[PDB]
Amino acid sequence: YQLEKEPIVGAETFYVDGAANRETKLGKAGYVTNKGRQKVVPLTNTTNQKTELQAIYLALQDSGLEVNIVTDSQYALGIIQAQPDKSESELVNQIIEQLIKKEKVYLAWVPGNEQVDKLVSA
Amino acid sequence: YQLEKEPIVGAETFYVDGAANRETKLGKAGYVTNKGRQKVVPLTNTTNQKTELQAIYLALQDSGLEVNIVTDSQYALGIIQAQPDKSESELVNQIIEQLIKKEKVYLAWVPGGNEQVDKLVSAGI
Repeated sequence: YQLEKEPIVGAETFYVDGAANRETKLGKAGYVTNKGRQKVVPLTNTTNQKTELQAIYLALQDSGLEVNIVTDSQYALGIIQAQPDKSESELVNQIIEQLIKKEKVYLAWVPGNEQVDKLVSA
Repeated sequence: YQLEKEPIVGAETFYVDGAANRETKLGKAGYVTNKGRQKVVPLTNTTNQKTELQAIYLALQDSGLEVNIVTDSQYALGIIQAQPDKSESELVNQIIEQLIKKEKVYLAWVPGGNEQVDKLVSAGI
């Protein structure tokens, strides 16, 4: 897989996000696209970091051969930009699988996303 | 397929809904379930009825061998209660395939969570 170097114009954009409870250990992973498409999946005994991976997997599954995805997660960006072969992470190997089956994917990090944010922090 | 007659204990209840712009033929379909799972899909060239039948389908697809669905569509209630074999609509045929796959499914009609879901399908129509 290759990552695009600039946005795909016309492709649907997913503002993926994810949150978890330190104490309850529960979370939400979801998204929101510029087409008004949406999704929230409550998670059990997870971590922020995994919710954010969860986020990015959701959007990879729901999307279309050419996609643009927007996280605020540095942790997920690094993994993906490294382009692993395989990982000991199951969730990761999954994403990895999803990226290989796409024609064009563009991912971007960012500090809209507040939309998905209110959403995930239930 | 056979419809249960009471809400199934232990199964997640899906509050399904759909809505379309009568002029633009723009619509949304989706659900909100008691476990906080949600979904909204943007639809093209559709009616209030196709939107509603789509909401059900989505629910059927995202749930598991046992499901409680609660709709406000009498339209969808009656096709589904009829226990059709086959129908002239693709959509419907897909719904059926799902119903058949399910272990247990209770479908109810209402005219709470159903409001959360309204607002969501309703935003942009």
